[PDB]
Amino acid sequence: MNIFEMLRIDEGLRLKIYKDTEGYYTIGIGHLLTKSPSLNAAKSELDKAIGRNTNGVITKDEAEKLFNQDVDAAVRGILRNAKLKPVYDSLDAVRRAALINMVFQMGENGVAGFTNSLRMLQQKRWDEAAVNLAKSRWYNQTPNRAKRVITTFRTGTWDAYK
Ligand SMILES: [Cl-]
Ligand SMILES: [Cl-]
Repeated sequence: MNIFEMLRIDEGLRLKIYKDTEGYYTIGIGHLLTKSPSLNAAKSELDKAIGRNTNGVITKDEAEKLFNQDVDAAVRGILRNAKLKPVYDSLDAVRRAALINMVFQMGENGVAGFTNSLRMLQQKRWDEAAVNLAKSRWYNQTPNRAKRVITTFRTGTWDAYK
């Protein structure tokens, strides 16, 4: 198991524009297109992202390409972030995957806001961190996925994904 397989399990793969859990236009492996309600604003972003007229449909390869960019950007955003970098540096390899997963789902700003949990993670207070991470809109809105990520932080193994 690695970050790619992990996020592939959490996000799924869809080759046609769809609506995410929040109701936003997305495609592929969790690639957010726009927060705008317009399907046309979505098709426009989609074509700009792929470099071809897609008519809202892409191939597996195209989807994986987007996914490769998104993970890369997630990591790089963590490394450039003053609040995130120190947490990431402190973690072991599995727990690092858990943080990258939160960032991919919610963006750097979103994660950087989990001040208290971040502090607990850095201090390696696993059980306490898991408890605080659960008191969030995140956990309430997508409980199955949140539980998987939280378990990864608590244990430091890939159990929840096996
Ligand atoms: Cl893009
Ligand atoms: Cl869920």
